[PDB]
Amino acid sequence: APQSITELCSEYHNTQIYTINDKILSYTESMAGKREMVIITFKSGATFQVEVPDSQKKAIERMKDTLRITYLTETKIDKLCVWNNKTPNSIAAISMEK
Amino acid sequence: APQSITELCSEYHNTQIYTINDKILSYTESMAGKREMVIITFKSGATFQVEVPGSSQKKAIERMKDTLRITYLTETKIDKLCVWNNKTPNSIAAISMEK
Amino acid sequence: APQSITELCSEYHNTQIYTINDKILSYTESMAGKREMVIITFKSGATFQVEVPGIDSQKKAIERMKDTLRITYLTETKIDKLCVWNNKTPNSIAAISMEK
Amino acid sequence: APQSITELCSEYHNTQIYTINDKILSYTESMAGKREMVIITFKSGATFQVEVPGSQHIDSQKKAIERMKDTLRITYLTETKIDKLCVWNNKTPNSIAAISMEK
Amino acid sequence: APQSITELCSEYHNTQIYTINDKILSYTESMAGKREMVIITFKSGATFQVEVPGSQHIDSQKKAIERMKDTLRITYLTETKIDKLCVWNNKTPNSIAAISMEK
Ligand SMILES: CC(=O)N[C@H]1[C@@H](O[C@H]2[C@@H](O)[C@@H](CO)O[C@@H](O[C@H]3[C@H](O[C@@H]4O[C@@H](C)[C@@H](O)[C@@H](O)[C@@H]4O)[C@@H](O)[C@H](O)O[C@@H]3CO)[C@@H]2O[C@@H]2O[C@@H](C)[C@@H](O)[C@@H](O)[C@@H]2O)O[C@H](CO)[C@H](O)[C@@H]1O
Ligand SMILES: CC(=O)N[C@H]1[C@@H](O[C@H]2[C@@H](O)[C@@H](CO)O[C@@H](O[C@H]3[C@H](O[C@@H]4O[C@@H](C)[C@@H](O)[C@@H](O)[C@@H]4O)[C@@H](O)[C@H](O)O[C@@H]3CO)[C@@H]2O[C@@H]2O[C@@H](C)[C@@H](O)[C@@H](O)[C@@H]2O)O[C@H](CO)[C@H](O)[C@@H]1O
Ligand SMILES: CC(=O)N[C@H]1[C@@H](O[C@H]2[C@@H](O)[C@@H](CO)O[C@@H](O[C@H]3[C@H](O[C@@H]4O[C@@H](C)[C@@H](O)[C@@H](O)[C@@H]4O)[C@@H](O)[C@H](O)O[C@@H]3CO)[C@@H]2O[C@@H]2O[C@@H](C)[C@@H](O)[C@@H](O)[C@@H]2O)O[C@H](CO)[C@H](O)[C@@H]1O
Ligand SMILES: CC(=O)N[C@H]1[C@@H](O[C@H]2[C@@H](O)[C@@H](CO)O[C@@H](O[C@H]3[C@H](O[C@@H]4O[C@@H](C)[C@@H](O)[C@@H](O)[C@@H]4O)[C@@H](O)[C@H](O)O[C@@H]3CO)[C@@H]2O[C@@H]2O[C@@H](C)[C@@H](O)[C@@H](O)[C@@H]2O)O[C@H](CO)[C@H](O)[C@@H]1O
Ligand SMILES: CC(=O)N[C@H]1[C@@H](O[C@H]2[C@@H](O)[C@@H](CO)O[C@@H](O[C@H]3[C@H](O[C@@H]4O[C@@H](C)[C@@H](O)[C@@H](O)[C@@H]4O)[C@@H](O)[C@H](O)O[C@@H]3CO)[C@@H]2O[C@@H]2O[C@@H](C)[C@@H](O)[C@@H](O)[C@@H]2O)O[C@H](CO)[C@H](O)[C@@H]1O
Repeated sequence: APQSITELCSEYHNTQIYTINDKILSYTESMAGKREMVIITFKSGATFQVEVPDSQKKAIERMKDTLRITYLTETKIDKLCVWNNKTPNSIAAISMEK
Repeated sequence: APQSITELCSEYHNTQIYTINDKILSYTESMAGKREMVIITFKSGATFQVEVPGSSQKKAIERMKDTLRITYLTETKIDKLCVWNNKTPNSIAAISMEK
Repeated sequence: APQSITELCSEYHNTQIYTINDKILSYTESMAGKREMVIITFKSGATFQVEVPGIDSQKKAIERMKDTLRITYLTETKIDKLCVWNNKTPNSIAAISMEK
Repeated sequence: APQSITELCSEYHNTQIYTINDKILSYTESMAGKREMVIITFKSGATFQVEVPGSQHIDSQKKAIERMKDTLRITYLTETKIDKLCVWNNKTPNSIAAISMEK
Repeated sequence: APQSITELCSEYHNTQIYTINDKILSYTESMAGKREMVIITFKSGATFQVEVPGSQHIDSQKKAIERMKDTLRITYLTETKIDKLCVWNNKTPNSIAAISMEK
C-alpha cells in the first residue's frame, strides 16, 4: 500500500497533488438536495469540494469530518490529492504536518 | 458544482442568504418525538432550525446539526447561511465560515 | 415549527421547563444492560437522565443528546434551559438550550 | 431509574465502585480481531477494560459500548478527572459498566 | 483479556511493538476508491497505516477500523504523545493493530 499522499495519488487517473501548505480560509457545508457537499477555499484562490456521494460512503463522511475539524483548529494542510476533471477539483486525499 | 454558498443558494427556489458575520447566540436541541431538530439563534434576532427529517440528505441533516453544535461551543464566527424561507423558522440548507 | 425550547415544551404532555442557568456538575454514563443511560446533575440538586431507548428518528436523537451532554460537561458550557418529562425519575431530558 | 452511579452499580451482581478521583494515566485501544477493546490505566495501579462486544452483551449495549470507548478517549485526551468507575469484577481486567465525572 | 498493549500484541501473530514516545508527525487520509485508508508518520522515520477494510477483516473489526482512524486524527490534531503501537509487520507499511498513549 502507498506510504505517502504522492504515492497514493500517482495510482489514479485524472489526479494531481496540490501543495497547499496553509490552513483553510473558508469552509462551506450544504445539506441542500443533490448538493450535499463540502466546499473549502484557500487564500491562494484554490477552491475544492468533497463531492456529493460503499466503503467509500464512510470515507466521504470522514473526509467532510476532517475538513471541518481542520478548519476549526486552523490546522495547516500539507497537500491535497484532487481529481481535476471536476469543477471545483474534488478531494481524494489530504495530508497534514507537523 | 457550486463554488460558494451564494452560488449554491442561487440554484434553489424559496431560499435566501443571510449574512450572519457572528457567532451563534443560542443552541437548542430536541429529541422530543416529531421534533428531532436543532434551533439556533443570533443577537440580530434571527432564528433558524435544522429541520426534522421527513419526505443522501439524512446524513447531511445530522452533519449540519453536528456542525452547528461544535460551531456554537467553539464560538466560531459564521459568515453566511443559506436558508429556506418557506418554513418558520427558516430551515438551514447551507452554512459558510471564513477565517 | 417551534421557535424556542419553551414553545417546543408546551407542545407535549407531562413536560416542564427547568431554568438551569449553570454548567453541569456531574456527568454519569452507563453501558450496563438495560441501564444504557446518561445521568447529569447540577449544584441546585437537580438530577436528569437521558433515558434508555424504548421512533427511528428518536434513536438517532437520543444518541445526539448524550453526545451533547458529554461535550457540554467537558467544556463547562452553561445550560440555559432543559425541557424534561416529569413522569420519570429522574426527569428525562427532551430538549436542551445553551446560551451564555 | 437510578439517580447515581453508586445506585446503578448496586443493581448488578459482581460489581463494585472504584473511587478514582483522578485523570486517566493511559489509554489503550485495539482493532485486532477478537480484541476490539479499550484498556485504561490509573497511577493507583488500576487497570480497566471496555469488553469486546459478544454473546454476554444484549443488542442495546452495543451502541453503549461504542459510546463508553468514545468517552474514555475524550476523557483521556482532555485530562478530565474521573470520579467513580462502576466495574464488573468477574472479569480481568475489571470491565467498565459506568463512569462518572465531577467538576 | 490482556491488560496492556504488549500483552495484547503477544496474543497475535505477525505483530510487534514499536515504542514511539512521540506525537504524530504527519496524518494522511484518503477516500480514493480501494485506498480508503489513513497513513501516519513519525519523526523516527516510521510509517504506518490503518489499512482499507477487506476480506481479511472480520465484521467486529469494521467498527474498530473506523474508531482507530478517528483516534489517530484527533491524536494528530491535539499533538498527543503516543506511547506504543502494536503493528502487523507482514504489511507495508506496517498496519496498526493497537495504540497506547500515556501521560
Ligand atoms: C473565489 C475562490 O476562492 N476561487 C474562485 C477562483 O478560483 C480559481 C482562481 O483562484 C485561479 C487563479 O487565477 O486559479 C484556479 O485554479 C487553476 C489552477 O491554478 C493554480 O492554482 C491556483 C490556486 C493558483 O495558485 C494559480 O496561480 C495556480 O496556477 C491551475 O493549476 C489548474 O490547472 O486550473 C485551475 C483553473 O480552473 C482557481 O480555480 C478553482 O480552484 C482550483 C484548485 C480548481 O479546483 C478549480 O476547479 C476551481 O474553480 O476562480 C474560479 C473561476 O475561475 C471560481 O470562481 C472559484 O470559486
Ligand atoms: C427572539 C428571536 O430570536 N426570534 C424571534 C423573532 O424573530 C424575528 C425577529 O428577529 C424579527 C425582527 O425584525 O425579524 C424576523 O426575521 C425577519 C427578517 O428580518 C431581518 O432579519 C432579522 C434577523 C433582523 O435582523 C431584522 O432587522 C431584518 O429585517 C426579514 O428580513 C425576513 O424577510 O422575515 C423575517 C420574519 O418573517 C425574525 O424571524 C425569525 O428569524 C428569521 C431569520 C426567520 O427564520 C423567521 O422565520 C424567524 O421567525 O420573532 C419571531 C416571530 O416574529 C419568533 O418569535 C422568533 O423566535
Ligand atoms: C443529590 C442530587 O443531586 N439529587 C438527589 C435528590 O434530588 C432532588 C433534590 O435535589 C430536591 C431538593 O429539593 O429537589 C428535587 O427536585 C424536585 C424539584 O425541586 C426543585 O428543583 C430542584 C432543581 C431544586 O432546585 C429544588 O430546590 C427546587 O425546588 C421540583 O421542581 C419538582 O416538582 O419535584 C422534584 C422532585 O420532587 C430533586 O429531584 C431530582 O431532580 C429533579 C429535577 C427530578 O429529576 C427528580 O426526579 C429527581 O429525583 O433527591 C433524589 C430523591 O428525592 C435523589 O436522591 C437525587 O439523586
Ligand atoms: C500495571 C498496572 O497498571 N496494573 C497491573 C496490576 O494491577 C493490579 C495491581 O495494581 C494490584 C496491586 O496490588 O492491585 C490490583 O487491583 C486489586 C485491588 O487492589 C487495590 O486497587 C488497586 C487499583 C491498587 O490501588 C491497589 O493498591 C489496591 O490494593 C483490590 O482491591 C481488588 O480486590 O482486587 C484487584 C485485583 O483484582 C490491580 O489489578 C488491576 O486493576 C484492578 C482494579 C482490576 O481491574 C484487575 O483486574 C486489574 O488486574 O497487576 C496486574 C496483575 O494481574 C496487571 O499486570 C495490571 O496490568
Ligand atoms: C518518509 C518516512 O517517514 N518513512 C519512509 C521510510 O521509512 C522507513 C525508514 O524510516 C527506515 C529508516 O532506516 O526505517 C524503516 O523501518 C524499518 C525499521 O526500522 C526501525 O524503525 C524506524 C522508524 C527507525 O527508527 C529505525 O532506526 C528502526 O530501526 C525496522 O524495525 C523494521 O524491521 O524494518 C523497517 C524497514 O522497512 C521505515 O519503514 C517504514 O516504517 C516501518 C515501521 C514500516 O511500517 C515500513 O513498512 C515503512 O516503510 O522508508 C520507507 C520505504 O523504505 C517509506 O518510504 C516510508 O514512508
